[PDB]
Amino acid sequence: NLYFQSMDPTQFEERHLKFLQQLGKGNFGSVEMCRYDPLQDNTGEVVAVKKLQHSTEEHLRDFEREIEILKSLQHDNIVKYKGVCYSAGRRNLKLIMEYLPYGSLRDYLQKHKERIDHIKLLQYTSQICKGMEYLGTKRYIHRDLATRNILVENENRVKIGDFGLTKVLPQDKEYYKVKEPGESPIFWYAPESLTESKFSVASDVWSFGVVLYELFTYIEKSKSPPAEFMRMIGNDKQGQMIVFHLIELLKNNGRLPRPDGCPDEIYMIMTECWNNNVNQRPSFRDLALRVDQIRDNMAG
Ligand SMILES: C[C@H](Nc1cc(-c2cnn(C)c2)cc(Nc2cnccn2)n1)c1ccc(F)cc1
Repeated sequence: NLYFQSMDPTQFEERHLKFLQQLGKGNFGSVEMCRYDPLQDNTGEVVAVKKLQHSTEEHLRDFEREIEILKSLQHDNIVKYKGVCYSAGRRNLKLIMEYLPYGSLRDYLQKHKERIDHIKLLQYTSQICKGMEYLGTKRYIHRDLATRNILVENENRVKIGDFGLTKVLPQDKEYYKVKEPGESPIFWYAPESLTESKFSVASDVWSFGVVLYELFTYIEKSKSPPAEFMRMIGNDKQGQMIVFHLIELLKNNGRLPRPDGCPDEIYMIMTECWNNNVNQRPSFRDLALRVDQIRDNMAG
């Protein structure tokens, strides 16, 4: 009560944060490109600014937690936190980050195939794994690992880009049980997340297996995880029937197919991530080493 937590409300003053572009509407969030020009000279750093879409009390509280999570992370493959802008005369909150100029990995794969080959896909795979190793050291569970939530800095570097669903493990448990779910990315969820709302490092590994699938499908039309799972379950199914069939399919070893052109060894990594036995999934450290060994064992 007596002394409120630190903040730094002068680092990004709203009057000096200049709009450049709308980047996208995620899920209950909106991201802008802005320039922070404290000298009012038309210069300054370009930044990304994440804002809420629906400013309810619950969302503002969750957003503060998300900001604290991102501020606690410093790693080459995690988007860089810069600060907060307490706009509307210090009656609102906006998250300030570095700006990564190629956008989401999902869109980059679809729009920039001219500059993507398997070597790059393996580099991105390795980088995502390393970002996730780092999250695990903080006991953070991402819960939404998907190419749409990874950002592309340049042809040689990706970073995990959004943390809107990330949770902190309890001190005494190796999973977080989510007890008020919002919208759920079911086609990236491990079976125990679908059936028990349990999220862990191991369920992030399951989702990483879906990310790896995404990379090698080159986000081809009809090849996305939702499209392929719906083809397998039945395209006409709606509502909860989708979830019932997805669970039954996964529990009995139904899986996304090997993408066209995907090496057998890379599909093997996918299938090992997609183990119904949580403890038998590889760690992110195992995966980073294996991927980097594959890369390093190539000629040259
Ligand atoms: C919604 C936002 N969309 C978006 C689009 C583009 C873009 C499009 N086209 N081009 C040439 C660039 C750039 C950025 N950059 C950012 C965003 N947040 C922080 C740092 N950088 N974000 C986003 C996407 C994925 C993700 F994981 C986090 C945010």
